[PDB]
Amino acid sequence: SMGFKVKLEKRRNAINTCLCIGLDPDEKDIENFMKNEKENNYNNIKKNLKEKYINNVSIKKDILLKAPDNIIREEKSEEFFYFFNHFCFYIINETNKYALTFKMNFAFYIPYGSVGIDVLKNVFDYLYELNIPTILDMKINDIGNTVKNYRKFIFEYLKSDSCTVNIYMGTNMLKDICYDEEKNKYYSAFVLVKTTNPDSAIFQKNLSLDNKQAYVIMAQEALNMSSYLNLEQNNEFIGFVVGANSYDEMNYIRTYFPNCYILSPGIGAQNGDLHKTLTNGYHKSYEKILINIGRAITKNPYPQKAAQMYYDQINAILKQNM
Amino acid sequence: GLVPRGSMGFKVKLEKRRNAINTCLCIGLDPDEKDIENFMKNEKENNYNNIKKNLKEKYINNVSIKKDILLKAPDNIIREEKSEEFFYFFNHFCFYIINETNKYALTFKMNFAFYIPYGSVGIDVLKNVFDYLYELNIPTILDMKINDIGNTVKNYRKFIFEYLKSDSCTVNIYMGTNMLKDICYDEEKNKYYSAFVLVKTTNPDSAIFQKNLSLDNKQAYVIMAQEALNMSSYLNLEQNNEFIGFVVGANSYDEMNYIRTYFPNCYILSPGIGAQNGDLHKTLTNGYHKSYEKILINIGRAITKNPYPQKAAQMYYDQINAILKQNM
Ligand SMILES: Nc1cc(=O)[nH]c(=O)n1[C@@H]1O[C@H](COP(=O)(O)O)[C@@H](O)[C@H]1O
Ligand SMILES: Nc1cc(=O)[nH]c(=O)n1[C@@H]1O[C@H](COP(=O)(O)O)[C@@H](O)[C@H]1O
Repeated sequence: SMGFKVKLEKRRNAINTCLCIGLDPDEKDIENFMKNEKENNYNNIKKNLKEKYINNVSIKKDILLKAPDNIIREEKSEEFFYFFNHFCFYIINETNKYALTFKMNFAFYIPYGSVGIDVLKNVFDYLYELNIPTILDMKINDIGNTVKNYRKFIFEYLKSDSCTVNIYMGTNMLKDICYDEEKNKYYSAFVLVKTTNPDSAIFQKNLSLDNKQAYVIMAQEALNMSSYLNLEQNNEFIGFVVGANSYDEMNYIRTYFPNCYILSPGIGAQNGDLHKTLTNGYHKSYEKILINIGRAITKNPYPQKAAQMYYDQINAILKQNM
Repeated sequence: GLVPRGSMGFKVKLEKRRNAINTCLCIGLDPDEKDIENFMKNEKENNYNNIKKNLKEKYINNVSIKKDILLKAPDNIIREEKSEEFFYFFNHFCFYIINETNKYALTFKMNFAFYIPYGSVGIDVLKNVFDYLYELNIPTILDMKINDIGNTVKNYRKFIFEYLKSDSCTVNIYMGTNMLKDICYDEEKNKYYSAFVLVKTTNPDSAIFQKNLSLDNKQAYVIMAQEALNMSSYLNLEQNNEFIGFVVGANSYDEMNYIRTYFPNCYILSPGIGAQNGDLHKTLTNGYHKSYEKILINIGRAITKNPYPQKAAQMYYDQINAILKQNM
């Protein structure tokens, strides 16, 4: 067990990027994949079937290994499962060489009931086999007794490396998310600090304590809690979600918490500025500034090339900042 | 003037149930791994008397997922459906609690966290639990404290309100109030839904942001409550028989009083009685409304971890009702 701090550093050394690929497939993405595959003689599924680690996923592997034409006539109930899982495998196979991390937003995997949670588990199994660091974006929050269920789901069942957390209820929830006292285990989390929605100022900026805006108070309390838990000693961390349209806050956070880990969504579909974001959030250890791109890759019909462009542009910008 | 189950807004469903059973008890259904294991053990030791009682209830035939398994004889499951054993006993535990306690419940609140830690299997259970409650016509809340950007949260709306057919859910609006437009309203179908936003919570350090943060001498919890109601008005929820309400912990007596004083007709959901030792008399006094569906008192573990959940629920029902009577 490396610990997520170490997993990130080592993969950064191998692939020299901070691109975080977001995998948030929606119903139209899955439908479109099925339709295109049905028309292009299942070219991408056939490619997926040749990859080594498809043989290691834990749920309904023998369904996933069946030929598509046979799924449709013999395992029709499993059609949606099969195409949803294969869409995810396809995106991962096409793009993983460019990704420091993958982030999966739980919301996209739940709305069909159990079936998408089987897909989600298989996606985490597949990434684990590929040794790619993972983030589950679920924005979890509850009282201690309740949130230990999320710890189990995220860190034991999915074996995620990290997750996102909303600490507005308080910053003691992290004791039951990032630490398992009975097992002496430690896990990493990114807490929400400044988000990308257009009205994010209403609580994050307009509330304050002793003339520091709420987002700074929350960031500091999160770090206070990380220190309490001794995460960084155990190769784990609490970091910050700072939107990639929030340049002032990104600048402020990187200046006043010089060595914090930042996860930054909002470039591509939400129109954030890549150059400004990466420059204001820059750190020499650039795994500390994860640039998440979801729909601009997954809704691109040429996702390998989409991911490659972001990888190449991030690397150009990192070079300028170095 | 009569309408079938499912064909009225939550506001009206709550009022109608409150006039039927005359309480504000909300029963929390948060089964943990120990609960499921202990139910399985006890049923195995007693020839499955509670499971056999669940199996005679009419509406068990109306749930969506794996009925072929749920309706099997329990010894059949153990000896020839080994891989379905956990699903079966988990689902039957939930059915058992609902069967034993529903006559006392104004609502049931299911916390999503308890249904996810085993992967997909608990989501099948959760879907059957919501289908069963829908058939019984008992008001539901999915406690999930959802929050995300608009495009992402529509997925939670679909899960909660289409897939589970929940009446309501809990929401954390720290990201912003805009997300309520994509939770409490579906612009494609023109459907409206109800939610309780987090206002003041029961965790011991809840003051760290909810009270410490402020805008011009109003504390965060007050500003969040007001913005949630501003959004409810904008969306016209109450005109469509839905609402945005507030989660205010049972142990937060001063904040409960403030909220009921400054928002006299708001809907409050109050967890923290029983396992978390909140003061029921103070909570109900401070949150009282003559339409007491506007002050839901959630009790989970103190009922579901009792070996006699029907009697534990009756006792809380009677205790609540005695306090309500003092207030009336
Ligand atoms: N967690 C987030 C906090 C945030 O402020 N903005 C945001 O978009 N997210 C999530 O990041 C991803 C943005 O993806 P995309 O806009 O690149 O598709 C989605 O999973 C969002 O729900
Ligand atoms: N949503 C909540 C907000 C809160 O402040 N406290 C709280 O306990 N809850 C939930 O209510 C229930 C409390 O149940 P119990 O303490 O009665 O078992 C659990 O589902 C908690 O996660």
